Amino acid sequence: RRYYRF
Repeated sequence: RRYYRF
């Protein structure tokens, strides 16, 4: 989402 791969 708003991090790593999300």
